Parts: sequence; C-alpha cells; structure tokens
Amino acid sequence: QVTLDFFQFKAEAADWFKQAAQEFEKENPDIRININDLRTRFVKDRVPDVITFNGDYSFGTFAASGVFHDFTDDPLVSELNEGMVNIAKNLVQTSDPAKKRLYGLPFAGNASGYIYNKDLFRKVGLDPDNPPQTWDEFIAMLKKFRDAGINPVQATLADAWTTQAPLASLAGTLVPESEYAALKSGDTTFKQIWTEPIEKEIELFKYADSEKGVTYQQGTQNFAKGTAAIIPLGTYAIPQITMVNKDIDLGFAQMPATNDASKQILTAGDDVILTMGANSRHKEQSMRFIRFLMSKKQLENYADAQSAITPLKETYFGNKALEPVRPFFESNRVADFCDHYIPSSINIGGYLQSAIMSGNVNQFIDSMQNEWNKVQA
Ligand SMILES: OC[C@H]1O[C@H](OC[C@H]2O[C@H](O[C@H]3[C@H](O)[C@@H](O)[C@H](O)O[C@@H]3CO)[C@H](O)[C@@H](O)[C@@H]2O)[C@H](O)[C@@H](O)[C@@H]1O
Ligand SMILES: [Cl-]
Ligand SMILES: [Cl-]
Ligand SMILES: [Mg+2]
Ligand SMILES: [Mg+2]
Ligand SMILES: [Mg+2]
Ligand SMILES: [Mg+2]
Ligand SMILES: [Mg+2]
Repeated sequence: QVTLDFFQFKAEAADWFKQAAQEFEKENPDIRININDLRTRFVKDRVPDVITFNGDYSFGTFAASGVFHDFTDDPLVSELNEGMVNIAKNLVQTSDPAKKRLYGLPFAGNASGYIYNKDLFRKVGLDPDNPPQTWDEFIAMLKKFRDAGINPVQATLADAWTTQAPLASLAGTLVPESEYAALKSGDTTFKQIWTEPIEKEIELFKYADSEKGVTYQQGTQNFAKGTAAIIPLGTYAIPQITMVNKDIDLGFAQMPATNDASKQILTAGDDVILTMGANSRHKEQSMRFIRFLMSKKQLENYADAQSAITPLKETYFGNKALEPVRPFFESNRVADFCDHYIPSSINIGGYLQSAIMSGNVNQFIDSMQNEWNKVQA
C-alpha cells in the first residue's frame, strides 16, 4: 500500500541491497521498494524514504541541514557499538555541541590501511599473519618485494579519490583529530600537520613499480590476478578483489606511519550509515525495512559479502583477512578519516593526485591552505 524510494550510495554493494530489498518485499507485499545532483534529490518534497550514505563530511552537512531523520534515543541504538554511534554523531557539521545528534544508524564499519597478498608474503619469507609494525619495516617489506621481482604496490592514480586512502591511513597515526579544531580556528596550519603524511604517501608510491596510472577497477583486477604485493586501499575494496578471484588469500593490515611501534593507530569509520528522509511521509514502513536491515542476520550476511565490520556491540568481522587489525579495534586504537574534516567543496582528491604525480608537496599544502581559508572565512 506504499512504494518506498530507496537511495543506495554504494556501487560495490548494489547487488546485496537489491537482493535484501527484494527479500523484504516478498515478506511484506504491502511495502514496495524502488531503488536508485544530491541537493536536488534530497529536496524536502521528494526526499528518499530510505537512504544509505558513506559516513563522511557530506553526510555531516546533510545531517546538519535537517535532511535526515533524527535517530537520537531510538531503542535500536542501544544494541550498537557506541564508538561507531559516536562517530556518526561527531560527523554532524555544526559548532554547537548539543547539535551533534544521531541522524542515521551505523550499518557497517571499514578500516583504512592496505590489502596484501598472503601467498606473495610467504613467497618471500614474510609472516602473512604478522605484517610490519613500523614505517621502516613497511618500507623494507616493499623493497624486499621489488628486489624479488614483484611489483610492491598497486596504485590506482586514474581515480583521484583512491589517493585519499593512504593519506588517511598515515594521518590516523600522525595527526590527532584535535588538530583539525585548531586548524579551523587558525591555531595551526596544513604545513604543520600534513607535511609528513604527504611526504610518506609520496614515498609509498615510489614502490608503485608497474601500472600506477590505472583505475580503481583495473587496480583491483590486477591485484586479484596476483601481480602486486599490496594495494593501499581500505576494507571496502576487498569484495571488488575477491569477485575477480574468489579464493585469493588476502590479509588486511594497518599502515604504520612512524617508527614508534608502541603508538600506532588504525583509521576506521562508518562505511555505511542507514537513515530515513526527515520529511518522508512513510516513516512507519521505512522503519520496518530499516529494522530488517539492522537485524543481526542481515548485518552479518552483509559483513560476509563486503568484508566489513558489523555495528553491533559484539563486533563481527566479515573476513578472516581482517584478523591482523582486530587488535586495534579491541584496544580502541582507532581514529577518524582525516578527510572527514575537509569540506566536500575542496577537491582534495584532485590536489593529491597531482601531488603524487609531480611530487610537489609544498604546492599541495599551500593549495589546501588557500582553499581552507576561503571556506572558513
Ligand atoms: O579513503 C577513501 C575513503 O574511505 C572512506 O569511504 C569509503 C568509500 O570509498 C569509496 O567511495 C568513493 C566513491 O567511489 C567516489 O565516487 C567518491 O568520489 O569518493 C568516495 C571516497 O571518498 C568506495 O567506493 C565506497 O564503497 C566506500 O564506502 C571514507 O569515508 C572516505 O572519507 C574516504 O575518502
Ligand atoms: Cl559498545
Ligand atoms: Cl568475529
Ligand atoms: Mg563521500
Ligand atoms: Mg585520537
Ligand atoms: Mg569471474
Ligand atoms: Mg582463484
Ligand atoms: Mg614508542
């Protein structure tokens, strides 16, 4: 007796949500679900009933502008990982602490680091269950693959956004989140906090010895076919790899940013936030679909399919490839993505892509500072 509009952001999970929506429809014939500029689509009169969104700055801006249903105090929230809930709350782009409310439910977590080929690790005598603990050991590992005739790093520089992954992996350890508050008030600068992360990202891609200029898809295809030791993307890329080669033996590791082995941090965020249009007129029916998606069976099936981390208090890891980072989650040694502090209007991806190709660190830093200053004032 209603048809819901479902906006589903994630290309890599398109099939999973299509099948879940169909399953719900068969069990609830009165509720049909139709799946598909963002400011245009989210206009109040036509806002989607059910929404998935990546948990980043854009989520936070739409949350602050009232596009999304306010889930604060919803009975469902008590079943969820408090850290992941607080991540969602802290994304709200507001200077008012009381406005840091919950505008979606964490549905799946990710981590940023690198995906590595365990068979190639074994090939050159490395322990596939215990990846490098320091920057020097990480670089030594890459040099080891190069010297053994193996392409150490599969870059994907044709798609600018992928260059943001190593930056966030490295910054997670090098740059406390508190620095971005200081950055906003002018009490620090990009030169002071991001010079070292960009320098190390440039050093990383020194070891992209083959096919560095390919697309996201080409890169994960190459890696699936065994042509590189690591691909420095987050957990979200794992299903893109395994779909090409289903029994590839993968690990996922934290990328250690310094030679301080006792102070390493894992960048991790809410990969998928599930929410409702605030001005939607079918909230009762939408919530039924959302409660279905947020059930343990669906969450863990999604996690298995997408190599993700469930949002329930008792965390489930969807792929044994994630075991090397389990310690970071258990100990709460995690950090926000640094680009969750960067306004969407700033084309950081383009700037980073350029900096990696030219090696011009100072132009990246000054461009970011220029763009930032104009936004903040
Ligand atoms: O470090 C990269 C990214 O990690 C998280 O986002 C995970 C997200 O990454 C991809 O989405 C990208 C889209 O494909 C692009 O079209 C868009 O321009 O850029 C985003 C990344 O910003 C995967 O496709 C997607 O499945 C996955 O969920 C962080 O939340 C994000 O801030 C980081 O940029
Ligand atoms: Cl918890
Ligand atoms: Cl588990
Ligand atoms: Mg985004
Ligand atoms: Mg911190
Ligand atoms: Mg095939
Ligand atoms: Mg195979
Ligand atoms: Mg130390």
